[PDB]
Amino acid sequence: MEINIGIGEQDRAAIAEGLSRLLADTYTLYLKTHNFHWNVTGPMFNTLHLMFEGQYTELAVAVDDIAERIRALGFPAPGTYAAYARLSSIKEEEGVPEAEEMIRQLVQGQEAVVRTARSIFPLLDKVSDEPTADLLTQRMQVHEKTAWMLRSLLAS
Amino acid sequence: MEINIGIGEQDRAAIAEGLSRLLADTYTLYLKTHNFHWNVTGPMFNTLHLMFEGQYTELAVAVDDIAERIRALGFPAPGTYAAYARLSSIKEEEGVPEAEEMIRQLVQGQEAVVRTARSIFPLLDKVSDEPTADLLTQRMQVHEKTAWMLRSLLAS
Amino acid sequence: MEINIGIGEQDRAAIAEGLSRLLADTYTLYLKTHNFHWNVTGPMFNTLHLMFEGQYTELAVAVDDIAERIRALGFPAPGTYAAYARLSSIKEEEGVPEAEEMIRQLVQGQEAVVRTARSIFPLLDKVSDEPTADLLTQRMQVHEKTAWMLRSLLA
Amino acid sequence: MEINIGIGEQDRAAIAEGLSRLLADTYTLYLKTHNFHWNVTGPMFNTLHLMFEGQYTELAVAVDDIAERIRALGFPAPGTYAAYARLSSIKEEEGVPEAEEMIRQLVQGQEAVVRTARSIFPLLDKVSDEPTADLLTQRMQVHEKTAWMLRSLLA
Amino acid sequence: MEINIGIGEQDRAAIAEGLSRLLADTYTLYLKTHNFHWNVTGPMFNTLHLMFEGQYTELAVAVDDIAERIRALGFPAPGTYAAYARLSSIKEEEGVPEAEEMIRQLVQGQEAVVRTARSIFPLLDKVSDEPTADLLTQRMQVHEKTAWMLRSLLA
Amino acid sequence: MEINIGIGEQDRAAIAEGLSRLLADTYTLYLKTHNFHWNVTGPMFNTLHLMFEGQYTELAVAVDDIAERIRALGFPAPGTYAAYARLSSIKEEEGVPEAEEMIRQLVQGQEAVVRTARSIFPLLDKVSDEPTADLLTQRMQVHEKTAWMLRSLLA
Amino acid sequence: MEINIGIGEQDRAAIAEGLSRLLADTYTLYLKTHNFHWNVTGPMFNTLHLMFEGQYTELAVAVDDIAERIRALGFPAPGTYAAYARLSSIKEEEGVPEAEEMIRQLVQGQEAVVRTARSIFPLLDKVSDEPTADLLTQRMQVHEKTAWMLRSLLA
Amino acid sequence: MEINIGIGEQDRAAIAEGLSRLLADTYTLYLKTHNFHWNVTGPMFNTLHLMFEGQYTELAVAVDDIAERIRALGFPAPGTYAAYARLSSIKEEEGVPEAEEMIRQLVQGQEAVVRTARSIFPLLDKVSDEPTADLLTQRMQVHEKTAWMLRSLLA
Amino acid sequence: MEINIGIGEQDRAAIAEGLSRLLADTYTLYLKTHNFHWNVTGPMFNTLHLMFEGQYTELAVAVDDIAERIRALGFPAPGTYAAYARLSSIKEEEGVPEAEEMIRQLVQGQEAVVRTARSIFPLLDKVSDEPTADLLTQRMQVHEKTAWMLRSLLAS
Amino acid sequence: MEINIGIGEQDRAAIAEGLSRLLADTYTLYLKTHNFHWNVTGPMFNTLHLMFEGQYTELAVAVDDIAERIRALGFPAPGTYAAYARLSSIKEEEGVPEAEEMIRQLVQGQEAVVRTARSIFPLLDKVSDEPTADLLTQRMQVHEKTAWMLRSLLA
Amino acid sequence: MEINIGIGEQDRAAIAEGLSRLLADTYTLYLKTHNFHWNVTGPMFNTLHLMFEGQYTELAVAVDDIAERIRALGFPAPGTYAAYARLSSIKEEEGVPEAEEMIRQLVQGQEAVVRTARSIFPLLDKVSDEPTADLLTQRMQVHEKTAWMLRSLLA
Amino acid sequence: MEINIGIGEQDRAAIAEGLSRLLADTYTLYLKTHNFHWNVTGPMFNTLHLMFEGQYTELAVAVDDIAERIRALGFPAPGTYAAYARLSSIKEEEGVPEAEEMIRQLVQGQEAVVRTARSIFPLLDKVSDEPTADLLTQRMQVHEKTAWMLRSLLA
Ligand SMILES: [Mn+2]
Ligand SMILES: [Mn+2]
Ligand SMILES: [Mn+2]
Ligand SMILES: [Mn+2]
Ligand SMILES: [Mn+2]
Ligand SMILES: [Mn+2]
Ligand SMILES: [Mn+2]
Ligand SMILES: [Mn+2]
Ligand SMILES: [Mn+2]
Ligand SMILES: [Mn+2]
Ligand SMILES: [Mn+2]
Ligand SMILES: [Mn+2]
Repeated sequence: MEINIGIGEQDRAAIAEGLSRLLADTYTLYLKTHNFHWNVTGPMFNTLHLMFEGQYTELAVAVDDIAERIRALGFPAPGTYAAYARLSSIKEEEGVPEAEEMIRQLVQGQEAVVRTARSIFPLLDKVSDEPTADLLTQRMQVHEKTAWMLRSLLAS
Repeated sequence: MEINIGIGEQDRAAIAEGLSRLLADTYTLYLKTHNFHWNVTGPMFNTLHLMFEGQYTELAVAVDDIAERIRALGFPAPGTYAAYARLSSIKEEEGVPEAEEMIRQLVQGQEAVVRTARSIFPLLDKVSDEPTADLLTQRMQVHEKTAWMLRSLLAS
Repeated sequence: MEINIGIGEQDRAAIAEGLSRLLADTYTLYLKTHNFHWNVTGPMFNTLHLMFEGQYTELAVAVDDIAERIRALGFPAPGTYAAYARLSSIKEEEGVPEAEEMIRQLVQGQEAVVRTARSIFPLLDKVSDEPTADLLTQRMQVHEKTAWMLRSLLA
Repeated sequence: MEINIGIGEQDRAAIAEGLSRLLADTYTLYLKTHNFHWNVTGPMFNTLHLMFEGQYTELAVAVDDIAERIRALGFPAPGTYAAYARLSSIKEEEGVPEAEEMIRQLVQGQEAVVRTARSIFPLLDKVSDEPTADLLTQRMQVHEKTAWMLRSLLA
Repeated sequence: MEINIGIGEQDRAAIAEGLSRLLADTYTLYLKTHNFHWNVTGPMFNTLHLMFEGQYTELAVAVDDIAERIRALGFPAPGTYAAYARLSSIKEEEGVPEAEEMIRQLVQGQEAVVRTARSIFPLLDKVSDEPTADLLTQRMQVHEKTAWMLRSLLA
Repeated sequence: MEINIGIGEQDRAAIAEGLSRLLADTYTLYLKTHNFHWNVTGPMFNTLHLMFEGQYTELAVAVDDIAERIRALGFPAPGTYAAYARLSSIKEEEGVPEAEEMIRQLVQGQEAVVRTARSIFPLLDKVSDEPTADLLTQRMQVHEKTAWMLRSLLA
Repeated sequence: MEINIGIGEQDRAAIAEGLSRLLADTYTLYLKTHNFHWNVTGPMFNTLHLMFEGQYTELAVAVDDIAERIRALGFPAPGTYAAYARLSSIKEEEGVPEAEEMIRQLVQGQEAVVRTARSIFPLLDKVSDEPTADLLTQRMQVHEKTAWMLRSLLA
Repeated sequence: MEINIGIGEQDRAAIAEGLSRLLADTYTLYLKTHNFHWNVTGPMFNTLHLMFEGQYTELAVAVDDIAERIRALGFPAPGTYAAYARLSSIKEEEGVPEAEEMIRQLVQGQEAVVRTARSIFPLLDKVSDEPTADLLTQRMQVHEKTAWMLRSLLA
Repeated sequence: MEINIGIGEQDRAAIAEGLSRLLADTYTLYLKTHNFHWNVTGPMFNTLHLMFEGQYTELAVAVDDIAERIRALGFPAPGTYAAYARLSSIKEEEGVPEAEEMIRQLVQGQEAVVRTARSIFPLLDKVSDEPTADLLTQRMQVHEKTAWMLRSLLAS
Repeated sequence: MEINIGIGEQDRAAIAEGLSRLLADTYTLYLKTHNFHWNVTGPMFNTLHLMFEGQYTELAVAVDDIAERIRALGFPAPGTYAAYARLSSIKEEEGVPEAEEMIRQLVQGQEAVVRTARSIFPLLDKVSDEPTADLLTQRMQVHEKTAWMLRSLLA
Repeated sequence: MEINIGIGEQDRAAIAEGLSRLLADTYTLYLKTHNFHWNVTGPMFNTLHLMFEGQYTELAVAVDDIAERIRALGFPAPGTYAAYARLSSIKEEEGVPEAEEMIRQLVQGQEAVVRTARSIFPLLDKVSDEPTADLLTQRMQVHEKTAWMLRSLLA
Repeated sequence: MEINIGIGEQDRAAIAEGLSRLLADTYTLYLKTHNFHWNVTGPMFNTLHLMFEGQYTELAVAVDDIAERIRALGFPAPGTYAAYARLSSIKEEEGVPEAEEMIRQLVQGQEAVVRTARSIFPLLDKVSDEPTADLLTQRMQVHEKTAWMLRSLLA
């Protein structure tokens, strides 16, 4: 059945392309957070195990909301290692860094996602897509909050 | 007691007029969806009965939220058959269509509400009512997501 | 599939027609109650706002149970403004009455549903349909209780 | 301790006999519904696996409610394969029907129990046993609704 | 405001009177079960302390439902020691019986409520007060069930 | 088994006697509150019906707790219309006052229970019984709270 | 679709056959427990009525789990009076035994399931069906624990 | 660690300054609402006690949400009587006014927070901070809705 | 309508006055703890953010309980910045201290409330206002427990 | 950091010593209640297994609250076999008594702990330690109630 | 701190290696299931969207359990696209297959995890790592059960 | 009543001996963890007070499960300081060590329970006591997981 939601097909394709990078970034940050949840050690173990658990649990929900916005725009949601490797601007950590470096990478991850969200608004303006803009706004809120909580641990 | 929320009375009345049409369209969709929930048959009965139940439940809450924004703006919320028939842009189904045609009508219903929501933004531009804009954006989000779920059923 | 529940076709039809009137009254009362829930003002705002909330919430469940009794009997459940306007015995209010007039209208609404339910028992006796008689009994219980709470506000 | 609930011992024995057949039909339908839940296949697996689970779960409670009404009347509740095979009017399915034949057998199961329940209201009439009449009424409402949901799948 | 629930004023007055006696017997049984919950002793303490708890908990709700049916009919609900002793047909226990005698009195108490309930159905036949008839049926069902559970301890 | 809790038989018996007046006042206030819940009318119906419900709900748990302190002290908990009408200092109301008068009686009822609890303290300040002292404290806290909420309605 | 879970058709068939006996014993025990739950009398009514409720509630879940393991192995799950009566090793009880004999039979029921469970293990080692082995293990744990709680009543 | 969220430091300081006045007005209204909750009296006591309780509970969460947006922007959240008295645009009530005047001041208070929220938007246009805009929008929605509920009490 | 709860006006007023001071210390500690919850940083961010959250949540309920005892005694409960500044004995912190100083101040705050509570008892002994006595006793138990948990963090 | 709760070190060390015996009694009773829960047999198995479970569950919480009041006072909490063995006035039971004797020993235990509670109140008076006085008062309330329920089994 | 759990470093490392492949397969099945949840269309949208939701939700918990078992063995858990792609035996789908093909791949994906689980058991036998054995057993049980439900949709 | 679960009395007694040791190690760890929960200090207070709370809460449930496995085997469960101190292989700590030494001891407690569980397995091979093997497996899984979390804190 044809889609008549007030946005033409190529404009929807462009928004979906942006949301696909956002999904890729969000999912890469999900897996990294999950990874650090399992692997962190040192005297901060209990606090960071729990903190990273709260984060990966939140991100798992965010990946589902982003992917379904893509579907609501009429396009397939990417969901493979190859697609996420290709589309993600966040780099993965292949080793087991010290707790402090883990916190530092996650701060940078939050901020990388904010960057990707900001990059999509020029498009939404010209095309007019308030739901997508509200989605990006919610992700920016969560990641900026999460970044304050993470960097606060590094404060002198 | 005089209302001092930063919007003049005739501008509030224009917004309320717009939200009254959105409320009638949402209410008409609610009862149609409820109707189809009762009356659908065929091998998709269990899945459509449940699916339309989720939708009518969500719309029941949406009708209350839209009505209460009208009240927040200092105007009465319409709430009769005659007001909704007059204000709605969606047509009712008096008979019992096939399940496929139920699904198609509900897809068109989602899209009709999105169009009514959009028609209110030019007003909100000129006037400046962020809460109402957030409400329209939420309804657009729900209806565009529901449209994807409904139209997926028809894919061949 | 054939319907073999011990009630014949014309009989089920006549019961369904009675329940359609009850559904139409119940649904009209639901919307009137929803409407007064939004629009009531005055010093009783908070209690009436909340009380009309409990009522429309209960009525929304009752509409689903009446509708689905109609379906168990083998007939489509009506569900449009036109069908309810034709079938319904409750006069609609297009303005915003004072709080005490809203209460009276709702009392009269409760009693209209009861009057419609009572209107169906003569048929049910003849026909024998204990589930529908029990549905009508449950609705009469609710509407009579709700009528006492409403009219109590007017004393 | 003697039982003085306003119904004599042989009248209670007779109500217990009717309830014992109702219990055997309800229990046979419970096990068949449980069987079909486990064994149904095809594209309707997810929807029927779930639907038959709602039904068999509802029926486990019904068996306990019927059986304890028999106890309330002063009589033992039957509860063996042999007892239920003897009292049941519902035929058993020893194989694995296609999904549609499962839906159809279960519609007829619903209508069988309603038949058994209807057969009992004469007696309860004569001896004015209002609890047992309410129990039969609730079982009929359930099975008639279920039969509509089942048969809707075959339309 | 006028009461127009389809039952004239004199008929409601008489049903209200029946229910007032049902309420007094239910409340009296309520306070006796409560009394025995506190006061039972012996090797059955745990079983009966808990069993009598479930019973008074249930009856507390029963008294509220009965009283509000009276209110729905347009009449004040009695609720003093003096009204209940006058209206009650159950006699209270001023002492502290042995466990077995507590059980026997509670059994008898269940059957006394069932009796007061049956006393009422005649007033309902004339006017088809189905809500009240369902209320009585539910109380009869609860007390007949509880009688079985209590009397079972004496076998 | 002998009760060895560091309070002597006569002293316990004197506490039981005081707690028994507390129970009688609490139970009499419970039933008065219940009564007024059912019977209040007027524009404040919703607020008072709900307010009195919360009050009566809380006292029912309190009667159980007062009564079980008496049993902990080795004595029977009173539980009859006669025994409460004797011990209670709450004048019962046999008719249906105006809502404002219901509120006043209920205020006085809170104060009555506190007056009784206070009367029991001399006895406690000669015997060492911290649990009974804490129970009296909890009741006074609740009834003084309740009295403020009640009297506020009258300002 | 072919089944490739690492066990070949014949072995899956042999394991499903043992699980079918386990299902039958478990289901028969379920019904006998359900039966004794309804039918026990005497001083221990309250305690055995609840104890047998807990057990049959657990066994109803167990029948589902065993049946679905049979489906996971690729075979249909038996589910008729005739099929359980043939496969079961538990003797049914058509009467109403005394409370202690009900306990005694339910003890022996637990031990017959264990016996059946143990008979299946030789087969599983051969093919290393670990999920089936864990299933048997959990049922044995539950039945051994229930046995202890039941026989404790007879010490 | 450097803050790289796409907003410069002085731009963040200006947003934080605006949000610090939003926080001060929100906290001042929280406390005023809490105060009126404790202190209101008259026949509306029950409904305003509860309504003001809904409001202060919601505002308590709002104060935490606003303060943590400030922290997300990299600045300290104000949290003293002196800081809030300096930054607040809302005056406190030091006495105990009549219920109507309490309602009037809470209306004025809702509308004061809306004006403060509105005042911050020009900054967010120029700078680009969508999260803060969404926070402002949610506060505006809550206070405008609450203003309707409150002022409806005065119609 | 009169108040006859076995205590006279002049005595209730004296108790209300002492509970007014308790309310003011409890609120000032409430606000201080909330402040530290938002504002604490360092490697202990997570544990202290969470710990101060539990405390400010508890204290919010205590202020409601103290305030309504005053009301039960027949007097208006104070609730303004100025009323609490005047009546309170806790020193407010206008800055953002290091985490260890935040802990130390919150210990002192616990003890300050206890000190205020002890000072009221004499006045209850005369008239046997047992409810107020039990209220004080409960606050003392919470604050002394909270003080132990706080000071255990400083131990070396 | 220094402790300044209005109670000097010597007085706090004396209270700790008392609470340390109360804790060793409470714990010893906790393990003994726990032990009898596992090991009781006979026809009261179900009722006592469940009664002892409720009791030990309660005692496990009480041990934590006693230990942590000892930390609030500024002293370590004992927590080993040797410490509890040294401090406990509760005699341990190394075999498996019969149910009646288990009931007896647990009644003794409730009363032993009440006795230790009482022994500490003089200190608390001297120094005014109201929190610890309320802890003891709560233990005594629970143990005196529990003893009533246990000894009731022996009547 | 040294790891002394009865298994040496080299053996723990070999098991960790095996569990790393189990993690990779399980995470790959996780993401594919998640993908088919978003992307499936056609008449089965509603049932498959929900079924795949239940599956991916269960696998999210499973990956956490397998990861933490590797950590309990003393080794890092892998957690990157490259590491999972290297270790996984499941082939990713880069397109959007038809619903039936999605079902078919999810069946094979269930069977591939079982295949990997089986391959690990020898290394466990030679050292008596019973917790890892039980983890593998639980995964096989979930996956064989899920394969039955999936393949049933294709009959 | 004889015990017939497939294991001889000599064998069941030997298994109950192994589990008595396990029960003793588990209770000893339980109390030590509970002790450290109360007594730990320093900058890790909040994290370790919480972590040790979760651990003792879990071990308290574990002791009940191990005790009741012994009762399922037909032997009494030990439960006194002297029985546990005799059987326990875990050396207690009578002082208050530094937080890090508390962690290290709790690591060794975990591994000591694992050591005792492993000693028991042979005796279960000879006999096929599957429930007991699974209980040990579960305990091993919990302790080896808790060990990783605890030793992680020391990295
Ligand atoms: Mn989803
Ligand atoms: Mn609403
Ligand atoms: Mn429905
Ligand atoms: Mn039952
Ligand atoms: Mn009521
Ligand atoms: Mn009780
Ligand atoms: Mn199932
Ligand atoms: Mn916060
Ligand atoms: Mn409050
Ligand atoms: Mn603790
Ligand atoms: Mn985890
Ligand atoms: Mn246990």
